[PDB]
Amino acid sequence: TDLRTWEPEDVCSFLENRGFREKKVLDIFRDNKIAGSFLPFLDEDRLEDLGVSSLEERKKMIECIQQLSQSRIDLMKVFNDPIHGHIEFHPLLIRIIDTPQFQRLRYIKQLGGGYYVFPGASHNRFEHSLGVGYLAGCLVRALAEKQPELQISERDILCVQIAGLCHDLGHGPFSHMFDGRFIPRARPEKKWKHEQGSIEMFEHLVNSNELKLVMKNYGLVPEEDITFIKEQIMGPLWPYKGRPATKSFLYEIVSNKRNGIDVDKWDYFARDCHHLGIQNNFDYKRFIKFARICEVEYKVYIRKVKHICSREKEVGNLYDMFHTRNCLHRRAYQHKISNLIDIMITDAFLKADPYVEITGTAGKKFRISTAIDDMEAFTKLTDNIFLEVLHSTDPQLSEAQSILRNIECRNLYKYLGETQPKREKIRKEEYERLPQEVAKAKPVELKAEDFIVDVINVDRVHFYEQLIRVYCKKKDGKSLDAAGKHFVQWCALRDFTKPQ
Ligand SMILES: Nc1nc2c(ncn2[C@H]2C[C@H](O)[C@@H](COP(=O)(O)OP(=O)(O)OP(=O)(O)O)O2)c(=O)[nH]1
Ligand SMILES: [Mg+2]
Repeated sequence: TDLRTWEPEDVCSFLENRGFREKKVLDIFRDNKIAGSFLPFLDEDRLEDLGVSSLEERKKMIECIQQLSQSRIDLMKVFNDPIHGHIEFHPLLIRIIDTPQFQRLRYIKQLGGGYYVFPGASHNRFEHSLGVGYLAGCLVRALAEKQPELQISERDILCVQIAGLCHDLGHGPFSHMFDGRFIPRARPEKKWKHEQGSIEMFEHLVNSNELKLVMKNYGLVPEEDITFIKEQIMGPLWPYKGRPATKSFLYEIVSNKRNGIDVDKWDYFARDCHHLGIQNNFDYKRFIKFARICEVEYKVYIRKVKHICSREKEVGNLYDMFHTRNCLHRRAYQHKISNLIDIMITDAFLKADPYVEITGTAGKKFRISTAIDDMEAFTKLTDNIFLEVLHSTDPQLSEAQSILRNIECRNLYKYLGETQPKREKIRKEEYERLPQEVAKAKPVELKAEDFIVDVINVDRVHFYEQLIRVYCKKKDGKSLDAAGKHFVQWCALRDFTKPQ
């Protein structure tokens, strides 16, 4: 048979009939519910920690496990990715992957409104998350072997991979629109980051599916390692609790907001380049091979830390990466129409928010805007909500539908143009005023609602602006002229660049 089929007692019988007949050791296996599937992932040290103090018995135990048909490599699962080719995942990762909480990422478009501008961009967070997991695994492995002095363990590697998988667990419908346009607009009081949702949903994931025990049986320590995983996704003497300062570099792998060089970016750069039809000058495989940990000292008392570093002559590689970063940002991410569509979807959601019910834990009803407060509600919240509204028979959503029908018939707000501030910038508070200002600025009645102003912010490593787009909702010719010249005058008044 397979070990996969084996209950814990089956493993106990196997162990007995293979010579280990001492009830204490069998009790170990019954107690931790070590079903067969775990066996090929057991260590001498794991057997030590579980509590067999027979320095030779552990060896013979593992020998028995080695003799078996099915090995470690025989219980990996191989995904076929067009970005990364084939991809092996350790079974725990699969257990995490195969949950409602995670599978939900199949139904959230990576580029959100993007798909409605770039028909190639049909890809969702699911496959990108897989990719990030895999890449995380690659870099941590490479550093582990090249420098075994680092004491990087299997455990660490799995935690890094899991952090990888789950960095985007907490995105809402249409990805960045939800956490960047809708929630801030619907819950201005609340500060919310998709990462917050990510760690909350991971906590939910492991608990709804009782993977806490499973993690233990694969050699993780849930209490420590879950905090490690969470910390990697979220962020912050030594602030982190998940790992000692001696293992600091691990935190630079999955999310590195400092210098913007991490495996999340690598995957979605490559992937988005793949689907948009853009050629990506950056070979990450070259990066990982020439990646080494080495110590850095900055004097503030001098501080000494272990950062991830790359050979100095692989600086051209980074020039290639940052071009691609800019290339994507310029052409695709801050695309004037994509963002228009995100704005319209948000606008619809806002008008649908009051009436759409989404049940969470104990069946408490939540609104689209508040589902983020209950993971068991948020688990149900996906892009599909777009179509649910659009197709609803509830007549309270007529307002919301009509906006979505306009998206369908390509009847979008008309784009008056872009502008730049010559100096200074616009206070995050000052935003709500802007549609008023444009409306009120005279060169026809034009309400402040008839305008949207879209403010956009354009935005180290170690070796060994503001854009304003104005859209007008009213789509008739005369109002369009009036609005255009309103915008021009508003630009002139604030001493802004001559519109596009
Ligand atoms: N488990 C899983 N596999 C997926 C998913 N998406 C694509 N795949 C691919 C990867 C697998 O290599 C392929 C087959 O996996 P399955 O567990 O469904 O069946 P398989 O034929 O590998 O039998 P096995 O479980 O290895 O005995 O499906 C997913 O969300 N979950
Ligand atoms: Mg990502």
